[PDB]
This record gives sequence, structure tokens and C-alpha cells, in this order.
Amino acid sequence: FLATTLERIEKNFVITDPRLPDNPIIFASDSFLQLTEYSREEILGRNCRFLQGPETDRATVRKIRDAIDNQTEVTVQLINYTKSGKKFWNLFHLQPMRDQKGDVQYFIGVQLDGTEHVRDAAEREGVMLIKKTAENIDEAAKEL
Ligand SMILES: Cc1cc2nc3c(=O)[nH]c(=O)nc-3n(C[C@H](O)[C@H](O)[C@H](O)COP(=O)(O)O)c2cc1C
Repeated sequence: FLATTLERIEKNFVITDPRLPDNPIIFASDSFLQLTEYSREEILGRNCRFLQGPETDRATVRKIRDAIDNQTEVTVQLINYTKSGKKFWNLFHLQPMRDQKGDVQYFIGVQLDGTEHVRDAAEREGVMLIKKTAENIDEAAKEL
């Protein structure tokens, strides 16, 4: 699966299609693949929960579940794992992408990887970056 132009955008993100069973990944950026160590072929058609592992806070995962079910945005931080089992902190932002009648068509997920739970200035700057990134991908996804 050769990268589309969308997938060559130099940010970590995935797009899922909630019409397909278990809301699977249909697009994943090259940066996301570099971060997580998976090939595109390995993760297309899978739900993103494969990134979770033993030290992932399950209460935080439920916050994400609730946002998806209520079709709203959420921003959380949680521990995720690469294919080889390397841990990273993920400052994660979810938002729905809506069509011209306001119905949700896709979900966008943006990941900012780090080595620690961030707070205060680092958190603020991280959230600035991931929200701007989500906006750019929302525009890009409009014509998919
Ligand atoms: C667009 C999108 C991106 C997601 N990205 C991540 C991610 O980076 N890390 C993660 O742990 N979960 C991610 N998730 C959340 C899981 O896919 C799943 O929704 C979560 O585990 C809650 O559902 P579950 O209880 O059925 O597992 C993402 C979900 C969506 C829709």
C-alpha cells in the first residue's frame, strides 16, 4: 500500500471509517508508521486499540470510547506501544469529520509522541500543535 499524498503529510495521524466493522484504520501517515514500527499493510482494516498495552490507563481509554460514541472531540494523554513493545506517551486528539449535512463520515486521530506525561507549557504547546494538525487534515479529508 503505497502512500497517498494525504499520507505523506508530515504529521502522525490516522483516519478511520465508522461504517466498516470495528471503526478501522483506512489511512495512516508515513510518520505514524515510522513511530509505531508497523507497515501500512499490517494495520489497515484494524481498530487502533492495538497500540494499547499493560501500562495503558484503562480509564483514559474509556474517555476515548465515550467521545466516539457521542461523536465529539477529546484530547487525552496515555501510554501506547510500538510493534516491538517500546512504550511512548501519546498526547492524542480525536475529532469527527462531518459532511455537508453535518453527519460524521470519518474520524481523525492525531498523535504527538513523547517520553513523559506533559503539563503546563509543554501540554499547551502540544495541544496547539495537534489541534492545528487536525484542522489541516479535516480540510484534506473533505474531498476523500
Ligand atoms: C481515529 C481514531 C484514532 C485512534 N487513535 C488511538 C491511538 O492513537 N491510541 C490509542 O490507544 N487508541 C486510539 N484510538 C482508540 C481506539 O481505537 C478505541 O476507540 C479505544 O480503545 C476504545 O474502544 P474499545 O474499548 O472498544 O477498545 C483511536 C480511535 C480512533 C477512532
